[PDB]
Amino acid sequence: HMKVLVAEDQSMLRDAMCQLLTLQPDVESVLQAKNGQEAIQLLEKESVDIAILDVEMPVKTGLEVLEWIRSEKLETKVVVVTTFKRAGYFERAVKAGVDAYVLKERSIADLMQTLHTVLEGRKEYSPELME
Amino acid sequence: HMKVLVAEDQSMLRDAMCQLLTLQPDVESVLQAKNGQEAIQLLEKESVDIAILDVEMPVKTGLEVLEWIRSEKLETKVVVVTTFKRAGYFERAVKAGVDAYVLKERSIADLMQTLHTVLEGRKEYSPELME
Ligand code: BEF
Ligand code: BEF
Ligand SMILES: [Mg+2]
Ligand SMILES: [Mg+2]
Repeated sequence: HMKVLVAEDQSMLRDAMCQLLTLQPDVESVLQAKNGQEAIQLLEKESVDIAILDVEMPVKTGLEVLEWIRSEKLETKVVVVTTFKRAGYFERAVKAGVDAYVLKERSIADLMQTLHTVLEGRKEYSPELME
Repeated sequence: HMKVLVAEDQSMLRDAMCQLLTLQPDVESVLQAKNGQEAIQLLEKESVDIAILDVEMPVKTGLEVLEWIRSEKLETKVVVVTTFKRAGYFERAVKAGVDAYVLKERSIADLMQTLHTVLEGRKEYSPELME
């Protein structure tokens, strides 16, 4: 039933993530975006329950996408996934009411749990970044 | 089922919280402490699945009890419940790996849901304090 959008600029990771998401029993479909611009374009057109957003992407970052979602009052759940432990990225995401913030140090099983958590109206913040 | 400890120095609130908790079908027992020192004495004697801790109490604050629990590595989830939005309190709790941090502006139903969240191995922080 889950309609998922994955915005990630590294083709190999995006592809791998999306393939594994598609094999999940509760996942209906997975939209792909290579940057923040394609991400917003898809959110302007398609039904999306949850967006998994990389931070550092060309054209528009995942944080910009999150802010757009908030400014437009979309109810999309947003999970930021990033390699970066930069405090400013986290602070900016929290100010923008992100639902979850996950480092790419986490596993795919970890990510899956996170998705379930936010679908249930809960939040999850990288322990490393709460710090 | 769940063995709960409530440390809260306001008698009426502590009494009321504990009665409602005891009425929960999945609650086995509720221990009461009126200050931080009593809470530690009880934790040195009985097993507790979740400790619900007020911050400002006599002798030792709930933040000190939380740090004590963590230093003893007890298998005890800790939910801090407080009137106060002080950033220092919240920062101290997070550094000690608090499981949930809940303002007394929340409802008993909110608190109940929080108890299940931490037992499910997840965390919950007051939106106000995340800022
Ligand atoms: F490039 Be992402 F932020 F990992
Ligand atoms: F006194 Be408690 F911290 F509400
Ligand atoms: Mg990137
Ligand atoms: Mg008090």
